[PDB]
Amino acid sequence: GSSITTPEEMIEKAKGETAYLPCKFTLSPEDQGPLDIEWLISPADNQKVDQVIILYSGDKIYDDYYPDLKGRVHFTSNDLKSGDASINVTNLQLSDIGTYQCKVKKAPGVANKKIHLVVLVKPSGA
Repeated sequence: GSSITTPEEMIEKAKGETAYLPCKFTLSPEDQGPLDIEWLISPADNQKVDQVIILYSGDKIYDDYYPDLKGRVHFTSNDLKSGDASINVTNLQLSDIGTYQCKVKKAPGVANKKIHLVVLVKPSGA
């Protein structure tokens, strides 16, 4: 019933650099529910596991408003209503490491895909 491109994913970027996370949800006359996007992160290095950091609901893109990863996990899509729910992480870092879950909620089709953020070693940057 649902349709999502690149579900399970792994992204590796240099610390301090922005890590792009692509999410493309399919559109259909059926998807009459409000457009929604969600991102959970589980830091392998940190004690944290599965926590909300960036979301997009009610036309409000949440990332900077969200304490978790505020100011970084920014949707590169300036027109998410086009099916693009992608968010990139600004100013990467070692603690940013951790599995990411991209879930686009749009009735009657909830989209969910995996994105693992891996940070390569490089100068501070953060």
